[PDB]
Amino acid sequence: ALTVVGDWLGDARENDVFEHAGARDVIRREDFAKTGATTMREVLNRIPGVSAPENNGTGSHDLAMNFGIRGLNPRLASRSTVLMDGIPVPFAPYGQPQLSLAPVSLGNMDAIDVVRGGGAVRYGPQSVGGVVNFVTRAIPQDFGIEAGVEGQLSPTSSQNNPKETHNLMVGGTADNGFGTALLYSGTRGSDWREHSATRIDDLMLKSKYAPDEVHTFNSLLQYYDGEADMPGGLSRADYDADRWQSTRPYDRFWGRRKLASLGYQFQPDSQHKFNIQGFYTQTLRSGYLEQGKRITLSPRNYWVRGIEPRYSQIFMIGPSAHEVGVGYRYLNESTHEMRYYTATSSGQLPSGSSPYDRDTRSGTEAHAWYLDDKIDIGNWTITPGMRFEHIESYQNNAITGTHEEVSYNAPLPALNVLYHLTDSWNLYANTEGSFGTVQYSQIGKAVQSGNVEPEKARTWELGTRYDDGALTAEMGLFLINFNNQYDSNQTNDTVTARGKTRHTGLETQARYDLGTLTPTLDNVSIYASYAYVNAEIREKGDTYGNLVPFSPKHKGTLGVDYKPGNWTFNLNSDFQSSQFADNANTVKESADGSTGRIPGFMLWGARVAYDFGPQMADLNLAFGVKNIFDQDYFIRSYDDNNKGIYAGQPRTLYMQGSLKF
Repeated sequence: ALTVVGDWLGDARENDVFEHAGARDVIRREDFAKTGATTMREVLNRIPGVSAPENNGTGSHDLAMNFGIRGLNPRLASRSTVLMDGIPVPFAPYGQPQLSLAPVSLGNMDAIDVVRGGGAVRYGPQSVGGVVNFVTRAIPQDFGIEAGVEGQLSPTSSQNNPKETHNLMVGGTADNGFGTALLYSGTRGSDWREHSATRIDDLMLKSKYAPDEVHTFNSLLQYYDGEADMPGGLSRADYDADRWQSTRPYDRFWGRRKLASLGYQFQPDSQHKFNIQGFYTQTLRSGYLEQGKRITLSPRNYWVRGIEPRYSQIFMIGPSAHEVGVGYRYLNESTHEMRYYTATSSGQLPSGSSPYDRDTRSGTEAHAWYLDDKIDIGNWTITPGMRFEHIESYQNNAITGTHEEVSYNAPLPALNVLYHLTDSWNLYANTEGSFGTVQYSQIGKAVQSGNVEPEKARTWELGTRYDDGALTAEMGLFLINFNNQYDSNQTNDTVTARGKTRHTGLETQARYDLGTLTPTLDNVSIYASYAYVNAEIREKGDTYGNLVPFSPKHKGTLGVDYKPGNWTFNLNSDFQSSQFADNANTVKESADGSTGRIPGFMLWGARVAYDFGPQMADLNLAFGVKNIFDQDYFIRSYDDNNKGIYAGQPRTLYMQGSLKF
């Protein structure tokens, strides 16, 4: 019959994932709770090839997001394209993609779509680490209400405040076709570290209007507001004395985000689909930070506006089917950063009336177009594609009086192939171009060195996906060569130095219904995920041949789910090998705990849950434990002011409860 797929990202349709010509994994809301995940990182870590470290460094709190794909720097998740319903998550997607503030909450999501490969044509910038899309909860067809909550506590920690997460969903669609849903997610509390008190409020208003089967309008309004004290790292001496404490009393973070998104879809028939999405985000992220003999306050304001028209249509050319997709996005961002200060020796935090030694304004105007053709011929599905981006960014320093500008392009050609061995078995291969922008913080270096070219990456993937129903499995290999990185891999960064890293490995995961063997194991499912990742520094210099910091060569999960009747029993293990903290790959630990080998570890967790049924409105209850054996482990922050050792999550107890009307 030929139906146009169009947006394969969207709400992560099971079919689009299975047919995805490249590494892609989706964890749906239904599976979030099995490990007591309440944050993005916890679900993200369950995906092979993804590393989302515990809070640390500048992102030493829950409002930030830390994750790296395939050994890419996880600090503030700046190496992947982060989106929510296809909308840019960063307050400065291009100029400063560091998610010191990440206005997204797991509670408002129906799924987390991690597209490690095959997404560099339609999504960007910072596409080297693929695309990570947070799919928000779908609007119910007929009015329904859903509420859930999870509380956590680390008994062995000195930190007695629990961490509490709340989510509320109220929605439904009317006969006239107007649908709407209020999505609320909230976090209150502290984790296992002292000085981690957190408040997050994520309110979204989602609307859909389908007055017929051709016109469809959708809107997303969001108000995200949060604040959090930042634990920071400890020196080895302080860590040995008490690993829960914080020696960074002034470090605090807060930010808010206002988001308005408006979309329209025109689909006259099943062969043509037009979509136009518009959005505007206002962001304020500020924080107190102890820096040497001074305490600083860094208010940073961002404004982002974008409009993205897209069009898709399927047709035939001989025996092969062709689905052409074209898109364009105009994105504009404006920023204002200031740093107020006071002497740490003084007895006060900086304020708007304190002196300031930084007053800069930055902005970017980015134009991006993409074209791809999905060709179905026989058991094949070949999709060549190209993305091109023209970016203009500037940074005006009101104190030095300087104005810096950079203008550059990013041509990203791609090719992905899918082969259907059987109705339940696919093979894929692909290669694509991805890039990293010249960040505002790097413009000074960029213009001074005399080179303004973007950070370029070329990726290669080979894989397979299987699903006979009782068994789903996948395995893929990947190769990434990331060059011209403004952040060098040398111990001493110079204006001319440029980072270069190679990322190779294998990613695999499987799930098997042990029941399809012996009824003795009915409702028993076993699963595992594993990724071998070799991220190496290929930048000529003092660190050539060293391993990229914060990249475990081995990382994965294994678990078993047992669901007899209305019960659910989950057992899971998380493991990863050692990692380095600095480009020098210093084995010996520094006294300040900021550098030195970081041990690998294997954690175990379990959970018991019960679903009560239709009457007292699908009440679901669960109790679980993270890090059952209280395996001690830690991570380090190397370069930030609150660098040092960060105790890993100790044994943690949690409870979950949800209601559906």
